[PDB]
Amino acid sequence: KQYIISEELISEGKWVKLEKTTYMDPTGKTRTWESVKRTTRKQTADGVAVIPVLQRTLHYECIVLVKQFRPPMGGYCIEFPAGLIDDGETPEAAALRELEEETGYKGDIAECSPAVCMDPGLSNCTIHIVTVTINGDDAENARPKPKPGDGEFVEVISLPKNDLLQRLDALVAEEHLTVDARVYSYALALKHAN
Amino acid sequence: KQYIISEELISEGKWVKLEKTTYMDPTGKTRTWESVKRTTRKEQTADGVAVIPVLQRTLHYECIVLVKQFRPPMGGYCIEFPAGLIDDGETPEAAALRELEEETGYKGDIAECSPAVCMDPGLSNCTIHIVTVTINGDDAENARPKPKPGDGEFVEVISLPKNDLLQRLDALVAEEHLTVDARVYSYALALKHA
Ligand SMILES: CN1CCN(C(=O)c2ccc(F)c(F)c2)CC1
Ligand SMILES: [Cl-]
Ligand SMILES: [Mg+2]
Ligand SMILES: [Mg+2]
Ligand SMILES: [Mg+2]
Ligand SMILES: [Mg+2]
Repeated sequence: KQYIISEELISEGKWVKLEKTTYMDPTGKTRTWESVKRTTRKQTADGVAVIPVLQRTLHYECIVLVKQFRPPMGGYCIEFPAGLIDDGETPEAAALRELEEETGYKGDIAECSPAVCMDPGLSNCTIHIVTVTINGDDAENARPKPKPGDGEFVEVISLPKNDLLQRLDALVAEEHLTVDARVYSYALALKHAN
Repeated sequence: KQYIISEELISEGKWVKLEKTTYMDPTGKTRTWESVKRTTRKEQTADGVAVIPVLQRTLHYECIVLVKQFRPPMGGYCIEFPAGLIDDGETPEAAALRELEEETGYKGDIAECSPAVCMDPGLSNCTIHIVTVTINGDDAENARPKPKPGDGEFVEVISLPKNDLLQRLDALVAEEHLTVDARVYSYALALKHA
């Protein structure tokens, strides 16, 4: 029933554009929507976000997260390792690379989602969510070497998967940080699972 | 270390703006960022709510109630948690219960409400509260739930068993062009990993 008729550039930057989208509502009535897109896609998706499951024997399984200053938020956020996928990179390869860059950990692909939307009322940004395990007992992960590209400043925060939501709520309480919605949703479902 | 120096408007629409953000990096170097923000945020603790709605029904498996809508930014149909912006002076809990009723017909009961979490913090300042709500599907109020879609809202309801949520999402994705939301996919993934 519904579809795009046309778009109108409102404003284009180096990284992001605002369009005014004209679409046909299912009654036959034409309507407008202000939409954001990145200027960077070719690709399966804009980005990958990595769920990294750090597995060490005789230890709790942890989920590895990153803390970074996010200029649009004006503050520090707690997030899954993530970045944009390069021209000709697969989502998997991007995932392993971003994970190593942001955390120093070297991991193995467990599974890879289809492209999923980030905020579909506002943008067209999509990602692949990529579940990766990290054999934390392997010598290559003993003193993990985080290799940031230019301007990245990433703190690594590993939390136990069995108490993830309580641990995240504590950090928010004591630290004035914003947790990412996908991180919080995953933590919620860990508690909700039956 | 890091903080905002200035926020210069690039373009302001009726509902979304684009800003040039100048900030201080942790090396003491000034950098900039293109940031998206909504124009609708007042004193609300967040832009919006998303509802994790747990439909409970004696001798049924618990379902997660989802919605499918056309999303003009995406140019297609998306499957999401029920969600909407918080009205000025409305509480997040109130906004969740109202939005859930408008989009699905169901009258829920509040279970928990997250702090403000960031939607896509490399891109925008947008935040939500994620509100978990139980729906007593044995209550006669919830028997034949009628959506009250607002002007230009056209929402289909999709209830899926919690115990098979990821496989059922994968099946819906397999059989038609539609994108699953990242927060939904994240929650379904954690249901599997638990
Ligand atoms: C009230 N009508 C006007 C048209 N419409 C929008 O243009 C819109 C509102 C907020 C957004 F963030 C956005 F991206 C788009 C909403 C429905
Ligand atoms: Cl796993
Ligand atoms: Mg990143
Ligand atoms: Mg990176
Ligand atoms: Mg909505
Ligand atoms: Mg609504």
